[PDB]
Amino acid sequence: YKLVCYYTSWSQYREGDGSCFPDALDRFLCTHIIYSFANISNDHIDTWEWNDVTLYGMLNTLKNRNPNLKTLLSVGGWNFGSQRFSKIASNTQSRRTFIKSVPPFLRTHGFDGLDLAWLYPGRRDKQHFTTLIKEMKAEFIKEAQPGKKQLLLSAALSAGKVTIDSSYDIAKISQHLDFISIMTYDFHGAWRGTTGHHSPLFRGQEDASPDRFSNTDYAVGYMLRLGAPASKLVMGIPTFGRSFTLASSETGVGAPISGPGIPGRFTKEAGTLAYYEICDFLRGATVHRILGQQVPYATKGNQWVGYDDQESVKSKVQYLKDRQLAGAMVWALDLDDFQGSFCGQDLRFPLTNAIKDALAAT
Ligand SMILES: CC(=O)N[C@@H]1[C@@H](O)[C@H](O[C@@H]2O[C@H](CO)[C@@H](O[C@@H]3O[C@H](CO)[C@@H](O[C@@H]4O[C@H](CO)[C@@H](O[C@@H]5O[C@H](CO)[C@@H](O[C@@H]6O[C@H](CO)[C@@H](O)[C@H](O)[C@H]6NC(C)=O)[C@H](O)[C@H]5NC(C)=O)[C@H](O)[C@H]4NC(C)=O)[C@H](O)[C@H]3NC(C)=O)[C@H](O)[C@H]2NC(C)=O)[C@@H](CO)O[C@H]1O
Ligand SMILES: *[C@@H]1O[C@H](CO)[C@@H](O[C@H]2O[C@H](CO)[C@@H](O)[C@H](O)[C@H]2NC(C)=O)[C@H](O)[C@H]1NC(C)=O
Repeated sequence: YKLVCYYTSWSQYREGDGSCFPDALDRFLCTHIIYSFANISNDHIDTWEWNDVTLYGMLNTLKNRNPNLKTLLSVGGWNFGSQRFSKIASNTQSRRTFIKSVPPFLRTHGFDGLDLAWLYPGRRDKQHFTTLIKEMKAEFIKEAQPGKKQLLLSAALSAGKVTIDSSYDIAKISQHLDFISIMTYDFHGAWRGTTGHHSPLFRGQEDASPDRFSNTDYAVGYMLRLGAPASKLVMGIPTFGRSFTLASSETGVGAPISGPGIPGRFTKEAGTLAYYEICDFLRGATVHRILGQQVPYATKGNQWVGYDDQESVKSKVQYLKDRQLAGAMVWALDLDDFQGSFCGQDLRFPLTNAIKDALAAT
């Protein structure tokens, strides 16, 4: 199986023990590590953080004791916005310049391939997205033309049906991508007014669900139905949780909320908590497994958070294995307990290791 793990350039900036640098990554944990994110300047792929070059190096060194470990540079990302990509992918000159700039940049910097994270092609961008993926792949095949190990091409795709219908021609792009990472988390926005798990495996209680597609099973099944080979499908498993501030004494699923949860000490972003912040939260908290969704949530005082733990990610791995998918994608390594100092044992990367062990298991 594949175990594609994301590392974010901005985690280095986290306070104290939150600070994560590539050399803190276990070179043996994943089969692929994706560095996020690279920028696009003047239609060329470029660096983003002042010291990316230093960090790309730390990351790639990890390949020294581990020859078959693969690294990729992801371009795009949520904040990057879809505007820049569109303007590039629709203009024929911009597309060629961008495409042409990539192989040399990855070779110059030691990367094994490119990950596209265009979030998200508009309804008007569907075709352009397919064209971008097609030509980019041509260029890679053309670059390895002699005897090079061909560069890899992947794309992180939305797990949202609406988005999937307006943005992607799944059958076409699957022909050119080495693998697709479906982003199966971030399903329950706070705008809803109630508690809900952002990454449930299944729909669960029929009348306690908004719709039938804001869950992993549906996203997976749907991509399969749309023509994505199972062998090329990597399933997203989050290592962070989505939090809410409760509005009453009710603490179950669908409980009224007043807004996103209180910001975590290290990630400092309302509505979000890294697994290691969750572990701290769990002390004095009460945990509940959601019967129909196979995932837990925790509540304490006026706070509620839906996340994944050792038990739930193993179930998710069990699920992908049964569907015969290519493996799992993890967002994100720096959100897991990379220190191994916040949760139970002194084990580093508890969630990702659980995923790894499960993918190899029995
Ligand atoms: C069913 C359906 O369709 N539902 C919709 C749903 O999809 C939508 O929600 C969105 O979903 C997508 C998945 O499809 C999410 O994106 C993917 O998933 C992860 C996890 O969410 C994304 O991770 C976030 O990525 C952004 C950057 O792209 C991160 O932003 C960072 O924020 C920090 C702090 O705020 C910044 O740090 C600063 O850095 C500077 C220098 O770098 C430093 O000097 C500062 O000191 C430092 N601190 C501060 C505070 O300034 C950092 O710069 C910035 N990064 C960048 C490059 O801008 C954010 O923190 C990540 N969050 C998590 C969690 O890790 C990721 O982008 C993407 N993964 C991949 C592979 O592409 C998307 O995030 C999510 N949106 C939300 C709510 O976050 C929703 C909402 O639209 O709609 C539904 O309909
Ligand atoms: C990513 O690339 C863009 C250009 O494509 C960079 O440009 C932005 O920032 C510049 C410096 O402050 C501004 O002068 C530009 O106007 C602005 N974008 C435009 C319209 O060109 C951007 O800095 C790069 N991102 C980072 C942080 O490296």
